[PDB]
Amino acid sequence: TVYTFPDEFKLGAATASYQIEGAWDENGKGPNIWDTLTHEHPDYVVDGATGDIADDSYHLYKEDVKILKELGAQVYRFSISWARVLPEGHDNIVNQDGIDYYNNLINELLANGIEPMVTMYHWDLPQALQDLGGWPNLVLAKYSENYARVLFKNFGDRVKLWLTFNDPLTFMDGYASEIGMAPSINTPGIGDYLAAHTVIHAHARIYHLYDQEFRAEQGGKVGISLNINWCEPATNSAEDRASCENYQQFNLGLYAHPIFTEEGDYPAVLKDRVSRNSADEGYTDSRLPQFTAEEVEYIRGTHDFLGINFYTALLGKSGVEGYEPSRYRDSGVILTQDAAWPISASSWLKVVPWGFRKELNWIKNEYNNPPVFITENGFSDYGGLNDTGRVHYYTEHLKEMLKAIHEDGVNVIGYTAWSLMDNFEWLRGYSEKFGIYAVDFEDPARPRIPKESAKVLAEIMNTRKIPERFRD
Ligand SMILES: O=S(=O)(O)CCN1CCN(CCO[C@@H]2O[C@H](CO)[C@@H](O)[C@H](O)[C@H]2O)CC1
Ligand SMILES: [Cl-]
Ligand SMILES: [Cl-]
Ligand code: NA
Repeated sequence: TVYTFPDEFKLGAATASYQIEGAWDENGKGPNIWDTLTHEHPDYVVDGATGDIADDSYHLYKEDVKILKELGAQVYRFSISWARVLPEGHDNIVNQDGIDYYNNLINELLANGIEPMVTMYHWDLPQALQDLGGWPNLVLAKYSENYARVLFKNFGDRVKLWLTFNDPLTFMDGYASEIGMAPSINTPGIGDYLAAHTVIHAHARIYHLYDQEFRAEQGGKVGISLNINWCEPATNSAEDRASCENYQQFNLGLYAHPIFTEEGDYPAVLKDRVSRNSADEGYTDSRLPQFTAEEVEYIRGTHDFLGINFYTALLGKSGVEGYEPSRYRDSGVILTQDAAWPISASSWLKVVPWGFRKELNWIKNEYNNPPVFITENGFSDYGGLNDTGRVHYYTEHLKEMLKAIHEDGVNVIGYTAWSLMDNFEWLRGYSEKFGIYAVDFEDPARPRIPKESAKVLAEIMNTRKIPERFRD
């Protein structure tokens, strides 16, 4: 039983637009912040790589559907490129080529028995909106609503699973470094919090929009995808446990407390620690933006499920480190990783499968067991089809998730592997491989070929169980 998926549980795979599509300026698509980063700052990216072509999924979407069908995916999670649909960011111009493209992909999926799950925003802001300041400028919340309306109107008759945002914990960091994630602006501890504030407002507007203009007719569900690492106390002390709670609140709670609790608002520890630190440094005003009571009420409850992106764990101990000002310094935890944990091809990613079960329990207890859809989980290597490390990563994480479901009563409702295929891995270029399908980036045809992990995941999806040879 503990090795069998619930009957209604949805299994599949996931991608993101800039990581896979290419066709960066084709047929009316406008420029986004990742076009800008990779064109103007190739020094920020391994190999000076760009997403100009990537997997060429703009042209090769039918091949993506073919491999999803081979895999036996029930669901495909992909994102929509804002600037492909609204090239100027604002809703004055709708690019028919972009509408057609996503319709073509959606229709192909459905014709092959695969359900579309659509992320509206996976990091590719139109440059015209970044030029207003991007996420730190609250005007983007209404622009986001208008973008979502175009998506619901054009696609919502066939799409019933939506994510407003993917991982704003990461994308807010594009406002906390001059050399990092797009748009690579150095306002740590100030602009990243403003970005988070706008994203939360935007998410809430999009959910209310769905309620008001689309839900009765379309009958779908709207969530948000949040990334969170497990944070294990470095020792069993109460002080180290406090530091790990700080970590959860400063990383997951920053977004989930306003939306998924009955109280709403930011977590108290977030408000209080930033208030105190801001005062001690001489600011008249806290660096953390505030919600009014009316805004708290508007934002809380804006969810039909919680999307979780899970990859790894950290150790946390009591203390403070990092630069002043910064979210890490404000968070009041000293973070490390254990040298004993198996490694990947990504410095930040260690294999800690039991951390997945711990995190799912933390979420269950904090948010009153919301329906959780695992929107990303996966592993990097540098290449190869006999990807034993990735196979082990998937079988262990799936076993831990099944224990969370069956032993711990966590309401996990679906799981999409990150990623369907090797793709443009942001600042790492093509150097880190996360796919279950390999892609030859030197071959203009970009063939997709199954790794061992794709074969094992197909076996899992077909049998609806963990095969005996991978059981404890
Ligand atoms: O710049 S660094 O400080 O050294 C490392 C930045 N983090 C940001 C958070 N990512 C995890 C969640 O982010 C996911 O990660 C996947 C694998 O990286 C991506 O392909 C997905 O698009 C993304 O949603 C991990 C890398
Ligand atoms: Cl101890
Ligand atoms: Cl066997
Ligand atoms: Na339209």
